[PDB]
Amino acid sequence: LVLNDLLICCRQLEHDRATERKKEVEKFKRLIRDPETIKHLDRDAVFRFLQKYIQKETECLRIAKKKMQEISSLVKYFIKCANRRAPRLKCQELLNYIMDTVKDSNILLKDILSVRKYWCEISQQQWLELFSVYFRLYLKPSQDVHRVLVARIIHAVTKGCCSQTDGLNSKFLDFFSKAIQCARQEKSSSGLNHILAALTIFLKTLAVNFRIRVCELGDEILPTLLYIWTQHRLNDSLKEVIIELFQLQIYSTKWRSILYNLYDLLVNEISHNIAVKENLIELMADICHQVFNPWLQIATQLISKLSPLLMILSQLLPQQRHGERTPYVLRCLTEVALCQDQKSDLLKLWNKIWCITFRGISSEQIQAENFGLLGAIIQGSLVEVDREFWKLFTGSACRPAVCCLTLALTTSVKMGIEQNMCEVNRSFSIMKWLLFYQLEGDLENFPHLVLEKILVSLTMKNCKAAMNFFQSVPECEHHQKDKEELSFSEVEELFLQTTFDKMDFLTFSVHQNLKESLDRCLLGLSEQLLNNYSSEITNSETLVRCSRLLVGVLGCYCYMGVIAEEEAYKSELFQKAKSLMQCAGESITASFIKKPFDRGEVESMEDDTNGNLMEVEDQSSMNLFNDYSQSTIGAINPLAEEYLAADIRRKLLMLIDSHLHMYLMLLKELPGEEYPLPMEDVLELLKPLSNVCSLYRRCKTILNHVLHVVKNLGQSNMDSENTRDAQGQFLTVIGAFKYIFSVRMALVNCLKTLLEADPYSKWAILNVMGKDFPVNEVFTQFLADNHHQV
Repeated sequence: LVLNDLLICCRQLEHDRATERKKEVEKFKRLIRDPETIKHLDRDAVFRFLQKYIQKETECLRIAKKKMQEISSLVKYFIKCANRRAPRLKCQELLNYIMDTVKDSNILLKDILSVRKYWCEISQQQWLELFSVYFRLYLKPSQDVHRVLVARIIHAVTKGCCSQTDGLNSKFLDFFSKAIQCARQEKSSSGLNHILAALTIFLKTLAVNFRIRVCELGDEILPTLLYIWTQHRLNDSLKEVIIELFQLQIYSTKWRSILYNLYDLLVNEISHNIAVKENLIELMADICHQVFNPWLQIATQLISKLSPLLMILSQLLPQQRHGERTPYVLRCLTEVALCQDQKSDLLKLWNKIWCITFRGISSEQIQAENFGLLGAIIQGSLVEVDREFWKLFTGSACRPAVCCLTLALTTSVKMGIEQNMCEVNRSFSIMKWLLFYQLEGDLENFPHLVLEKILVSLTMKNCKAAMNFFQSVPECEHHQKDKEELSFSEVEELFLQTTFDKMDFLTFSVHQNLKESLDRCLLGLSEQLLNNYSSEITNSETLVRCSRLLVGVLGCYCYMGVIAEEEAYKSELFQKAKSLMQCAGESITASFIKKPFDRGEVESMEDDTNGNLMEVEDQSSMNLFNDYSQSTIGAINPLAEEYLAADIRRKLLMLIDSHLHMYLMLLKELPGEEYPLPMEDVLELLKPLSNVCSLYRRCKTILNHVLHVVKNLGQSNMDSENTRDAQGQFLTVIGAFKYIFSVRMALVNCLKTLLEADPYSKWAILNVMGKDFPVNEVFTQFLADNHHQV
């Protein structure tokens, strides 16, 4: 029984250090079926599970003592231990894997499973986390394992994943990485750890980060052979240095302009054609990181010279157009020169927009270029791109009227539907394009239309010229495809509600206007059973159809609240059960870092299906929004994840978005799951998402508050281990009322404490709330709080 493995444990006793060469497999023989090794080692046979590993670690001591294959059996049997591993099997997976660490310098038998098995501890702890430093020091040294070299990130992930762990500026790794900054192996993976490096400015000086940018580029920027790990610092440089230099601008340059020159050099390191035209944004950013922390002429040459500079440079047009805006007129020449001159058409989009976007940039010549040279495009006035982008890119500069015809020619999103709003931006209240719009109604559906039927009334001036016409045309479009299969299924036709909310509300829209929209309601009732009954593949056309369902009341405005009113309230319960059927039915439906994250993602990585049911969960959240037609039928459904898991934890997550007494049960439902979360992952973020719904929920609430008071211990009784979501709690401490007791209607000293220790002073935020509408003693307390602040 339990001693059934004791023979394999005797075979493990005969798998012991010298005799492992024989009975390790014999120990593994009953461990092949894993009686009391995986399975009943869940019990005291965990010792045998430990023996399946620890004694397996003890197996290779004199077996592998030359006999590297005997340690491969240890590599195999400990794997086999963790392969079987119905029991915990983390015990030697800590120590022996720690005994397998950079301290074991590569026998490669230990290193394989070290980064391989990390995931749950890479999820849990690195704890130690300084071996990766030595391992990065070893990765800097002759021992190179990329997974291990990237493990310094995964250990930093293990340092970040369940455990949040940091410190020494990761210098033990950073110096190890500074040892890798010049020459080392497994570099890009060793540079995969640069995230922990990238984090270092935090709780620290980004000014210390600001000037430190100069360091590795000599063997990195100059010795450019590996670009893979290098870009990591570039943004940190761009940010913790160059945005810290943009903050120094707010407040290296030396570490900068030289590297910026080294980048201005690397600007040339970009070959161009369009294939070499890609990443110049980073340069365009670096340009925005050089200009605005006035070089435009070199680019005014570099974009005047032509893919090799220009596919780099004409694709970088946002550089000063975005990182700055309304810039100097030195390109008002390029506003001609390049207007003569792909990336240019991109720049043409980028600049013509930037031209519309520039306000205060000095010329009428750029404006003449805008008038003429864009007018030349406004003359050319045909592209899939420019006529979509670059034309509207200057199309917004106006809102030209030569398009009063092109308005009628706008029948057949970005090219088709985009300027219609800009046209609706050309008119507050020719005029016959309603048919062209009805022809657009025979054309577009397109996906762009979310505001369009709302925007329809903008130029309509409530004229009602097409009022039945394009509307029946939509009813005819509702006929245009009339089947169970209907494309642009009425979410795309739901603009009827919008135009109704436009016509009836923004100029009724729900119940009265439903007459035509009934076909749309039907066209929205069309595919409803098709997948839900099918429970078949490719049901996310409905998930795709949840986007007009993702167009809600959104509060209210002229059609804005009215649109879903004109739609969702207009048609609500009919497919609800069909979706509820789809709901409860589909209710069923660097690397060690990643699985650790996937372990942190255990809900997040869990269900890749029921996306439509997730969209139904969205639609249920939209049904939760519909609460603003059997709502409680949704609330009925809500027990589904509450019944549970992982995919259900994936599902139950949506609840954080989605009675308070009932919520108290959901709060209860969560609380079990809350505990079921070892919860050293960040889902307390999702908890804040719930906290809003909890607030939205927040008698039974007292219990729910008591239920909430549970989490009020959660890292507060931890009083540690998080330093992450605590804000949302103090945020959630707005208006509220051990770790759940003193803070109740107080939260303060914790927050006060939280201020200093955060990302340092990350917690400063909430103080508004304390004052938010404070009282005299509260002011006194807030004043008194300044002591805790002090």
